Amino acid sequence: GRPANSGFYVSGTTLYDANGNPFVMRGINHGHAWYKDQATTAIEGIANTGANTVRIVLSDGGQWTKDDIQTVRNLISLAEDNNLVAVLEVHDATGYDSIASLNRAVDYWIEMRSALIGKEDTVIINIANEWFGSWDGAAWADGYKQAIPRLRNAGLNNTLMIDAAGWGQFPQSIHDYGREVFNADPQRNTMFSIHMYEYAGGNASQVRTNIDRVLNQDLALVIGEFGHRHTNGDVDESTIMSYSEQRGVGWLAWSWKGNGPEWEYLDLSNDWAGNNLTAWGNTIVNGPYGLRETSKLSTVFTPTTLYDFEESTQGWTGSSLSRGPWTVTEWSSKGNHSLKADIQMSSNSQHYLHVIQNRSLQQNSRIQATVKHAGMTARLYVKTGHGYTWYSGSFVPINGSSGTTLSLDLSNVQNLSQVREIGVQFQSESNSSGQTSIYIDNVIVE
Ligand SMILES: [Ca+2]
Ligand SMILES: [Cl-]
Ligand SMILES: [Cl-]
Ligand code: NA
Ligand code: NA
Repeated sequence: GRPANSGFYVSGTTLYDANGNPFVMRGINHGHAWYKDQATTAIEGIANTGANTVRIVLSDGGQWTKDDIQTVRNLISLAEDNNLVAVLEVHDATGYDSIASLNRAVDYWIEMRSALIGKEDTVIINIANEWFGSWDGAAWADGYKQAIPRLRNAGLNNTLMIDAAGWGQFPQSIHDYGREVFNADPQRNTMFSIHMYEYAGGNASQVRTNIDRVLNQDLALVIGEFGHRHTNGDVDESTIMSYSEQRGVGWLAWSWKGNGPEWEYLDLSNDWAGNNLTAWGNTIVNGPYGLRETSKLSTVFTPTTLYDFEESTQGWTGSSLSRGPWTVTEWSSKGNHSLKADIQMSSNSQHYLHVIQNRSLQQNSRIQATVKHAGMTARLYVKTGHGYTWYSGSFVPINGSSGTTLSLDLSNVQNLSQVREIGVQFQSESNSSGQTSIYIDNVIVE
């Protein structure tokens, strides 16, 4: 932020991969330009988190050491070899209003075109990180209206990504002029990015409205950068992650490692290898709506009852659901109600029903729940600690005629006093397809 003192294509609000399958970015930003020797270690580390995309910081020589074409080719290779989509971006014009800085970035992409042309199915070009620091939508648009044509004229066919003005925190620029910028692309293959920090994502209302204001212009969107907090305030990362999942919006967390003292709290990993994630890193990778739960690789590469649901859904949510969850009387194992959700099955597809809530299950030694579907397998799980550490039983077969009781032994679970989430992971079989419903009832601990 500013000082404290045949390939990808866009269709409406959806970004599609080369196979015609929607692609929802779930990834991490890596500050390559400042730490060039960490390329292999960092990208492999990021791949291990389950991320499906890595945004790579490049320098065109304006402020740091220019990344030459061999470096660009190597970075793309590392991403590809690890099944990661690469969003490349030039960082030297960050916060600048000058057309000169933007033109230098454009000249850079043109110079490196031989490493980008032919990589349309795996590489997306983010023209310039946070170009135009002022909050002026018209001036911002004028810059890109001249830049986009230049890029296309040079032969670049990659999907282009455009950062909003105001250091990325002025999404109104996209709502007001995004369509004009998009129409400046003869290939109509441009998407937009918001950097949600303390101004653009300060609270739940801002996160939702800012995302809606870009999408309602029928433009594809990604939260290119976001954190759990920033220079002048808190950032609602929880809503960014939950709402982005609801609306199919991509996101990329900032950043793997290497932030300066003023922003060191934004490092996702303590080590370059990624063997020791920070709390922020665990929120992104292992937390609710995180990488482990929602990231899908581009297809180009591939005794007390806690919940009875008798009066409400009791705070439960889920992911990879078509509709729901709802509390219904259609089926139940205890009382007259159960939690129900609809899902679309696909080969080995995974679906979730979970209650995100801090609580203590200390003293408890077991947790179980009864589930069923309208083949499938399922397992009960819990997450504990600041690291959202996962603990689950083994996947067991469930059926559609009656309920199957799932169980998890808590005797060996650490930090039970710090439970963060409780849920059931449903997994379709290899030859499973079609619509069905999943249910859960009588969640009890002893
Ligand atoms: Ca019940
Ligand atoms: Cl919309
Ligand atoms: Cl939606
Ligand atoms: Na930034
Ligand atoms: Na926060």
